[PDB]
Amino acid sequence: LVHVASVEKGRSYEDFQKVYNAIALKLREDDEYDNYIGYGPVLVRLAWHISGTWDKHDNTGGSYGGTYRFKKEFNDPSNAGLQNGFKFLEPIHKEFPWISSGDLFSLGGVTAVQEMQGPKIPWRCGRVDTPEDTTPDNGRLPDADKDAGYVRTFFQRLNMNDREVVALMGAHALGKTHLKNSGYEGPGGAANNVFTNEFYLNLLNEDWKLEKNDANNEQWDSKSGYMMLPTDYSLIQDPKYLSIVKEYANDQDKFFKDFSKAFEKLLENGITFPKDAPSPFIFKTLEEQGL
Ligand code: HEM
Repeated sequence: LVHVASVEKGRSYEDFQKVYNAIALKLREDDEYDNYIGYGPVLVRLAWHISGTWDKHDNTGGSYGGTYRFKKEFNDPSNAGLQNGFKFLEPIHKEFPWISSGDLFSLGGVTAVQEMQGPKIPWRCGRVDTPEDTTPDNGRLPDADKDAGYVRTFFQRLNMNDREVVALMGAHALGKTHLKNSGYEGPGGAANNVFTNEFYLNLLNEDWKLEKNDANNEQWDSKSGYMMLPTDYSLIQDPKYLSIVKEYANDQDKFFKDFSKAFEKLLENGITFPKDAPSPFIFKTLEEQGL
């Protein structure tokens, strides 16, 4: 199975910048969502979940086909809560019907990271919607109740190595767990709608207590009111992961650089870009445009 990127016919950088801008303007407007967190975090999670179904062995799943629009994937228990992100993007898709679903969902995540003062993430167009029978079965996204070995094995299916895994997980500074979605409750830190290296600082510096939550699942809770999933906490239990956590806690700029690469890689897994395709786009923030 090969998925060749095909640029939406007649579109160029400036067209996609307009879509970016619409997402960013709506992010600015809808600031009350989820007790004033806004939609940034859920859009990042959406972009990751539409990408994280990829299987490197047969090129099934991944962002290319936009298959989250189909009920089997939309209703995956692992995706509970992401419907909020999909509903946010609906008026954007109405305004720009020419964009593919996979391009829109992935672009929502790039837009969110940048508008939350995160790193620039280069982004490529050309994902093409595929039919309902190409939707991956449920069960391809990761469990939270597991250890470092599970995390490492899981992410190898996505061709992610240790540095990429640790960098990607820093997105857990954003937003929060919600008991009704996932059976976990609480934020990873204080700055949960501005992109920073707080996740790593908190892993290393907080006084964590293992507890059961109200859904009877184990999570690690701090005196400050923060939480870590067992899979988050595993990054300071495994010696290889711990070394990289310390690196990112000490150097936010290095984290930003590594996250940007890893996140682009995640969003592009499964896609073959013709050697003549446009170079990756780097979108201007609203602030950079005076908008
Ligand atoms: C071992 C891998 C991972 C596991 C087990 C995991 C698990 C979870 C869980 C259980 C939630 C809470 C969902 C809810 O209750 O609403 C969550 C939220 C979130 N995840 Fe992950 N995740 C993983 C990796 C990632 C990656 C790679 C990213 C993106 C780079 C990511 C981004 C996010 C974001 C931004 C939220 C906050 C969503 C919100 O506030 O609505 N996660 N994750």
